[PDB]
Amino acid sequence: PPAQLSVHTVSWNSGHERAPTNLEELLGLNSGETPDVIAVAVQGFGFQTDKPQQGPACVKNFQSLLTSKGYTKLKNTITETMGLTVYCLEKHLDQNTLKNETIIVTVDDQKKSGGIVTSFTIYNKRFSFTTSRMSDEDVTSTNTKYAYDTRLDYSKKDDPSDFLFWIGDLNVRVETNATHAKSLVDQNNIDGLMAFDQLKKAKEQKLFDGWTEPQVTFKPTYKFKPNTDEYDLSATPSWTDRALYKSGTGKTIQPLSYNSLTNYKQTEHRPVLAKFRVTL
Ligand code: HEM
Repeated sequence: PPAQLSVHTVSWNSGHERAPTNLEELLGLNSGETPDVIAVAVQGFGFQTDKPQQGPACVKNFQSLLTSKGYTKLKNTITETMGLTVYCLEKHLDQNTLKNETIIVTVDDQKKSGGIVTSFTIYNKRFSFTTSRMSDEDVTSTNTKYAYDTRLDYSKKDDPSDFLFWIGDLNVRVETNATHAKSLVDQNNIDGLMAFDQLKKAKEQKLFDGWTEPQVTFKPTYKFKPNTDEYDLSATPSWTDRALYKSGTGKTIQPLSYNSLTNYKQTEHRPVLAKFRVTL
């Protein structure tokens, strides 16, 4: 059983947009890396019903690229507003010990907000992947708009997972006006603008407790005029898709990279790719 493993995560608030064509870039495979685990999270509208009938393409295209690479799909879970998919190199799996499990948490009577958690064990180490979705107007267990619920947090289990990732649009925004935010973006003062981001506020309120975000060096990933690099300044530019990590058991999780994928411009938000190396 190996000393270390690699994990790629991508999330995208993709809205009504269909999965793209070039998936290699999306999953961070385009420079020949072969991560041990890949998780893909989306937030948007109408995945479950699938009225555009786009389900069949995703499967076809994702399964085509990933199977030839040695990946097994551990689980795809979709709701009306969220999607989470977890892949693992076939070579790591032992059916007797994997304990592959997913819960869905739902906070409203329309089941539009909440989250999804997918967990599995390899080499007697337990991974958990969460995505979540909250609306600004929602009444909530935290009485905030942030997409946290303690049920989705497997570091607050009696037996906390070894490696935990939370990916998606956490409904955390930049709390200042658009003029000032756009000035900071133009100056490339990413840390200056992050000073106004709400993740720290969420944490002062004991949400995402002990969860770390890798250092952010990219400009806000929202809100863009589609197919441009131009901010739509009807909203204050913000970091919407995020990746957070923790360990419940003192295991080292080292971010290698954390980047928006500005090549994917087809919508208002840009997908975010994180790569980690975890020590078992
Ligand atoms: C960038 C946007 C999207 C991404 C990245 C994405 C990603 C994924 C992934 C990774 C899977 C699992 C593929 C596999 O089987 O290995 C999946 C499945 C699926 N997607 Fe999406 N998706 C997107 C948009 C949508 C949209 C707009 C819809 C329709 C409302 C949709 C409907 C579905 C359905 C129905 C499945 C599962 C179908 C089945 O299991 O038979 N997706 N998607």
